[PDB]
This record gives sequence, structure tokens and C-alpha cells, in this order.
Amino acid sequence: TRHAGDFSTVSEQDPRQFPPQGIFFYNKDGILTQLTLRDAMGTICHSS
Amino acid sequence: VGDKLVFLEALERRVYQATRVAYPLIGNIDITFIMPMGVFQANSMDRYTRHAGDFSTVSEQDPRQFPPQGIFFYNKDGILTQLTLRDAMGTICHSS
Repeated sequence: TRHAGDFSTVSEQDPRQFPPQGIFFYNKDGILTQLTLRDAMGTICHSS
Repeated sequence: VGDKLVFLEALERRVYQATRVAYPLIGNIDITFIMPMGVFQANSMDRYTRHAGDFSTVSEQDPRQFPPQGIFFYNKDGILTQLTLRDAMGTICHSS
């Protein structure tokens, strides 16, 4: 991290060390969207 | 204006003057507002803070982790107002 108290949290374990699962980006009009791993269940869960 | 030659009128003294009728072009506009009151983001990754000593307190328990109850917003003239959960006692406590 780049500073000492960057994103502090009351929790004993900071939930920012675990590997991420989703991605966030902007929509066509500027709305927040999300693409988790669950959205890939149509490609990897095939008989192919 | 642009590529035209148009008249410009501000008729207030020739007409609607010293009469009992109001002048048009003074219409109104209705706008609605929406504010959430007691939402609580049930997520460990969203309940964070942007710095180390953001809002320090002498108490042993920071009274900012508990779910809030009211909302704050400005008045028409800039006064602070508050809409607590108690203000909703007239809609949820009905026989409906």
C-alpha cells in the first residue's frame, strides 16, 4: 500500500488481501456495473 | 438572432398593467425528490474509512458503526433538518 492509513476498517482482518472475484466499470450512461465470476457459468460449464 | 429578423416583446405596461389579472409566462414547475433513510450496506468491504484519523472520538466504541436511523438535508433557506424513523409512525402504524 502507498500510505499507512489508506483504507482502515474496524474488522480484525482487512477484506482487501483476499484475491478478487469481480470487476467494476462504467456503463454507457455512467452507471456502475459488475462482472463477477458467476457470470462465466455459461462458457466453462458446457460439455465442450 | 442567428440568421433572422424577429420582434422582441416584453408587454407589461401596455397590457396587464393596473388590472386585476396576472401576467402569463410566470408558470410553475413541479419537481420531486427522493432520499433513503435507514439503509445499511451489509458488506465488510463497503464499511471502510478513507483515512486513519478521520473522525476520532474519546469513547471506547465509535458511535458510527451502528446502523443510522435519520437523514439530514438542507431547508429552503439553508437550515438543517432531520427526518428520523419516528417520523414514519403515521404510515406503518395504520390498520392498512
